[PDB]
Amino acid sequence: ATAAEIAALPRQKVELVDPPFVHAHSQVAEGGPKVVEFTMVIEEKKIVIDDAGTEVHAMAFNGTVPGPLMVVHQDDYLELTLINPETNTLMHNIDFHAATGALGGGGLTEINPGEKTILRFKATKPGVFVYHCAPPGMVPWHVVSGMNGAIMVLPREGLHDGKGKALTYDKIYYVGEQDFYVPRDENGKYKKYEAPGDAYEDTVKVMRTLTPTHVVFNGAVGALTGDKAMTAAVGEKVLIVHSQANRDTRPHLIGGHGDYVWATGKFNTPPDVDQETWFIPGGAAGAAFYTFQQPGIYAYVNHNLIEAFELGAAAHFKVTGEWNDDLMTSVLAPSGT
Amino acid sequence: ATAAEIAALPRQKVELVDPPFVHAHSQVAEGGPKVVEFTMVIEEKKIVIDDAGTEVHAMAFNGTVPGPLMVVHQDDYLELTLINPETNTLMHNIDFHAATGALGGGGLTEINPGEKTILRFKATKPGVFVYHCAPPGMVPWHVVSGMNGAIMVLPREGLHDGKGKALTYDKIYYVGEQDFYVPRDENGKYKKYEAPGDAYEDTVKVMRTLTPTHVVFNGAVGALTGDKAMTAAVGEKVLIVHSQANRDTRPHLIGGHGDYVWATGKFNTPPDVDQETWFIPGGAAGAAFYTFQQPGIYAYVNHNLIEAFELGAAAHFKVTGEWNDDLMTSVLAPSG
Amino acid sequence: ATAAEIAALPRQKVELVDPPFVHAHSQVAEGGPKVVEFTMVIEEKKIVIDDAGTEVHAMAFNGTVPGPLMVVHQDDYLELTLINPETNTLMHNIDFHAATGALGGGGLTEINPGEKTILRFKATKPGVFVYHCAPPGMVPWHVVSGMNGAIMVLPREGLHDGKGKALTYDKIYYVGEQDFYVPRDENGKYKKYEAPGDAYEDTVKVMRTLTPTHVVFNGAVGALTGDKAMTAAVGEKVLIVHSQANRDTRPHLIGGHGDYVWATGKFNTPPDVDQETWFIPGGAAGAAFYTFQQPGIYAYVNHNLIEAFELGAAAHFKVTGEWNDDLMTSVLAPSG
Ligand SMILES: [Cu+2]
Ligand SMILES: [Cu+2]
Ligand SMILES: [Cu+2]
Ligand SMILES: [Cu+]
Ligand SMILES: [Cu+]
Ligand SMILES: [Cu+]
Repeated sequence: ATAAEIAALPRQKVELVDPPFVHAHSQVAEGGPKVVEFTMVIEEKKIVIDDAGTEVHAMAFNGTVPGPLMVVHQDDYLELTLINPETNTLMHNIDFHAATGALGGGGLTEINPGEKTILRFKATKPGVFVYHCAPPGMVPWHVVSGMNGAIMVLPREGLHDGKGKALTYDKIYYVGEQDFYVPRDENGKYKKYEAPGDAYEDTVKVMRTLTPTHVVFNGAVGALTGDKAMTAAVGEKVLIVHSQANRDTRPHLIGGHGDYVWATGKFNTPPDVDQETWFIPGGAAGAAFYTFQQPGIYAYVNHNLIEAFELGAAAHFKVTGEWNDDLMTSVLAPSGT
Repeated sequence: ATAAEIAALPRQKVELVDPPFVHAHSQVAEGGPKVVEFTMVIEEKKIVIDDAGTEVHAMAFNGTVPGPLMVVHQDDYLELTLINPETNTLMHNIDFHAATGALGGGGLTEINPGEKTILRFKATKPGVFVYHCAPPGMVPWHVVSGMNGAIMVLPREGLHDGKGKALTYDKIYYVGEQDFYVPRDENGKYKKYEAPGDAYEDTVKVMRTLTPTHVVFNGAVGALTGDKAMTAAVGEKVLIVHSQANRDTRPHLIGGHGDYVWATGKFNTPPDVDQETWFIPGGAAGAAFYTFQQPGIYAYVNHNLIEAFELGAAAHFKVTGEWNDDLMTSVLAPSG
Repeated sequence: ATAAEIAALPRQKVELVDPPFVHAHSQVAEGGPKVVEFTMVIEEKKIVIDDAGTEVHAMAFNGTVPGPLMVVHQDDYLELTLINPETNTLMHNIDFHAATGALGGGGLTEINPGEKTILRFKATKPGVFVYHCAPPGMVPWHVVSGMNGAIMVLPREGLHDGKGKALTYDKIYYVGEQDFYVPRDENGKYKKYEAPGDAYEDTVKVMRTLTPTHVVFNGAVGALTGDKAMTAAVGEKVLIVHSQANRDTRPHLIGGHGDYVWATGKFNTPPDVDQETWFIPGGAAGAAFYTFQQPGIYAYVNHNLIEAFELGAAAHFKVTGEWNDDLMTSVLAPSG
């Protein structure tokens, strides 16, 4: 398309919402291609990542870890206004794995504090894709400080399975998984720092171990639990988009399955089916579709169970509905031998 | 099925067999859905896992690491009687990744020492699936103490390739791969403990490094090598089911291939073919089908070769038959 | 085929070239099966792997890390003459993941310094496959000393997508990714040694931590950058073969994609499409096909960004051509 043709396209301004929720969208595209407009302000902020009060100097798109999910359709243009407020200290940019050229957009979006930029790219391929900051020479430090998220490029005809049949979810959640590398003192307690810069050298040492101290969903140990637990009902069809910008993960819905899993995150690659645990390589997003069949509490985890249960990578679902004894029943409840 | 239909289904008791062997089953299901009944007793016991006398306080379904492979067909029910003898000291349960609801069954099967429980679930999806103990708040500790196994839910018409042509194996082995995290004193010598709980804090410290001290098949370094190598013959079709309940693995048959590999372990997902090394993510089982073409010793490994050859993740196959010079020949033997 | 039949087949001698380049070949097979002949001399040499002068005692097929890519077609015979010069200190051999029998050839190719051998195997399965040295009892040591490479067995009709469409590349590059485990002194300075055997014990200690000190393409940090950046033009179709003989990797073309990715490396397993980041388990090779659409610098990385940008797993492409503003444009350049 020519500059003139793109200029003639409808514009739609979208208000982003904080993960794990996703902004209003239509699964099947409404009309022809549009220029979908998003704005995000970058916040360098202290966040607490566990119940002990452990701190990270986060670098957060839209003030959240992960950054919010942007949703467009194939062949729409994504037009992002990215703002680096003067209160920040570092240059930042954005790389969209969905985009083609200039390192994903990073080469064209390097903004110092007090600056902004607008990047437009054509979303040519359907799927879920990571985005993240990547300042040359400082790439993993920004990413493992939380400066990453994902986008979803839906097919114009909405989701389908591997074999032509339409798949329509009732609700969607975005689980961003984050590996953090928090320095420890001599007694093994996590260190605190006044400025982000003070943490750099110590953090790089931990990064080099390739062993995170924390692996978390939505920015903190237990972030998606309690009154923040995800919710569903028996019969409800849920799409769970999961991203990991730096490190492998192996999602698993404990008590459920991934009925259809685009493990590679790409909708033109047919989904795996009936999955127990799927695999998303670092630097990628994946998506799983499931119809809940049983009520009760589920844990959604990275199924390295040390990562899940020691390091923080566990969320909960609360599911309403009627128990199905055909699917599972306690024939004899725990009782003396 | 309605209540009366479920109640009317045949019930069949099956006797289990320790890994890497697999209990009696038919690949093609005989008659309709059945309630297939298994019993396992949980054993807590010290096991030695290497040639230096290194001990783990194992928590073992049916007394083995891994727990035994249970085999059913799609739309059968699996009905497990799980027993926790009063001689044990810990509460245990069971989560079947094949099952739906109550965390996989764990919510319904919490048994203290001196208790038993009976869980039934409908095996709705075909594949190999992990099962493991998962007491709330102590999940990885039970799992990396060896309290995990797998099941196979065969399609009612047996296995097929991507074109629906039948794949029938002559034999099946189950390789359960276990990451262990054994504490060491400050001289690097592995520590011993009187009771499993005494090792808890020290073991969690090792677990948090995400670096196993041992990675083993069938519960110990060399358990499936030497006089305990698995066997086959040239022309024989073998299914190798492989599980890892906590940590990634990358199986490889050295000298062979995975002709068909259900890498995700799920039979409705078409198998990969002609595989050199497949990948099974932590918390899953996979299955590879191979027809042996050459006699001799094979090694079967996790192809992180440090894990295979330094940490213990190496098995052997001893294969009989006639060498095939078309496939491979020594044109010039090693010579000066 | 019979020995007589094989003896009657055309021979072709191939001259290998250093990675990331690949020797001249045809994508669509030239006539019936051939015996394709390769020769490689093994060189034990010091390599410098970072800008701090860090040394590894490499064990290098054809003098390079990785060893060179050998290209044959399905049902050709690959016939390798492998030479271990008297200037070396260790026994070496070769295992082809593409081959069947004798551990992939290692059982038939054990050569001491001053010896040579000739191995012929039938390339029965199409795809990219790792090869590596594997001396019994010293396997990971040789592999993580850089003694590994890959081969490509092309379908006789060349590459295709999952649905019968031909895929013809204009350029091919072979990226061999290497995990190294370099000992450090009390001050964290990397240690140097004056013989390969001298480094063994210290190196094994590091290997057992499962944490590489370096993760590199083509034997060193920055190797495939600057004078060695890979090149292309807008419109050009490029195949990138990637191997890792010991450890997982997750390749990613920064600024591009994997349009078709044989993630398992096996051409009879349909390629994944539109890939952002793909996954190759340790002990395997994979291949990605991409048509460049934008000019400029791309980074090709292992997308654990710590491994890419702290440990060394980053390469570049320099691509010529016209910028496409439809695909991407700066609507407002960085500004107040
Ligand atoms: Cu990236
Ligand atoms: Cu589990
Ligand atoms: Cu190998
Ligand atoms: Cu940033
Ligand atoms: Cu247990
Ligand atoms: Cu060697």
